[PDB]
Amino acid sequence: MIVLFVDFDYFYAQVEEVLNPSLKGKPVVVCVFSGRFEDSGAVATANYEARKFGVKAGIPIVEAKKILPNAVYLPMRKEVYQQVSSRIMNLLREYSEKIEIASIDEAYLDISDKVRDYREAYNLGLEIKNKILEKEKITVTVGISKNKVFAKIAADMAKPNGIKVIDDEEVKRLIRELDIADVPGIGNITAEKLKKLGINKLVDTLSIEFDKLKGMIGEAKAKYLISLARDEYNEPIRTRVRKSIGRIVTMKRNSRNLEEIKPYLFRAIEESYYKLDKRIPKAIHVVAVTEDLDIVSRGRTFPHGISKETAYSESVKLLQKILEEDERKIRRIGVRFSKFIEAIGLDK
DNA sequence: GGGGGAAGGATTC
DNA sequence: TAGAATCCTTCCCCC
Ligand SMILES: Nc1ncnc2c1ncn2[C@H]1CC[C@@H](COP(=O)(O)OP(=O)(O)OP(=O)(O)O)O1
Ligand SMILES: [Ca+2]
Ligand SMILES: [Ca+2]
Repeated sequence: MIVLFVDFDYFYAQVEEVLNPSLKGKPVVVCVFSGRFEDSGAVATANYEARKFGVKAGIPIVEAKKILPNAVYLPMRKEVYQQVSSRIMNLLREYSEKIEIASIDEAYLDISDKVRDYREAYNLGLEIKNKILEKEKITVTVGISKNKVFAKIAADMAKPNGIKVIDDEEVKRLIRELDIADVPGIGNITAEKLKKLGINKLVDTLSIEFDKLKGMIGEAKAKYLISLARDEYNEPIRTRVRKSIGRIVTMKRNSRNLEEIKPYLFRAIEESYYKLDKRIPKAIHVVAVTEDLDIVSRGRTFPHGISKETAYSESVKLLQKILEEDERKIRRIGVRFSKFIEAIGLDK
């Protein structure tokens, strides 16, 4: 198998640059303004000019401005980025029918039927980069290898505006030398659980007792890492199906008052129904974010689709259930719909 | 901030 | 070698 992974560079900020070329060269910071107070909210993403100085996805807007007070701060326009994204994804389908859209700015292509070696792979990766730049004026990074995991790793090492092949030999090298923290699916919590077991590299997973590894990180991640370390990871390129659609809104103040919470919960419903488009959910979950930023969830599955009116009445009953079973104050409130009428995937 | 999947407990066959 | 499928909420990751 030969996988070609495409990752659009600093995507949201780059789209803003395309729509407003005067922004080119300047630090651009795309933000999610929460509405609590002035510049409350977080950075969604920043271009490389901003990131260079430490302004990155996840930091408070307040903190970003301390670092770069003169950067351009823009509100996230997801609808806009989604349309640009859709156009680029359509362009990629012209290079392979075996395509996996992993997110708004990431897609895997199985080009095993298209190319014979990694030299032609690299060439095809150049063609794709060139095509996206000419049609949309978007630069991307291409990662190429024998599977999805290493194709992603290649892109991670080569971004931005890059292209990298990790051949069979380099795959073996990385198994020995790559910090296991840099493997997709291993976040800070898993990395620390692993380090306490003495696993720092993929190769280390093969010598540790399996039940020790499993007990610590779960059977799934254990098997996953071992399959990688054995150079036997194979996961096919498959069409991802949206399984849930929702919205969580931040309230003006923390609250356990049903009447004060209701309007926010109802706005989340309205937005969520808009997003659903033609999808009809059979399941609804109310999701509360507590004052200490914990997450509490209660849901219901119906043997039928949920009308907006049923969503309204059920959501209150579910929020009442949360209020009863958790004494903490609620900071954010929202709703998530799933179990869509009519096929495989499409719900949870 | 949205959203997917696995962990782990409970249920039921 | 081994309860195991399934449903539910929490946990963890990532984009
Ligand atoms: N707190 C948050 N709020 C909203 N969206 C967030 C977020 N944290 C992350 N995201 C989302 C929004 C953007 C994305 C950030 O992840 P990458 O850095 O992988 O994507 P890109 O921006 O293209 O940078 P490049 O790929 O060139 O490194 O995740
Ligand atoms: Ca990207
Ligand atoms: Ca990591």
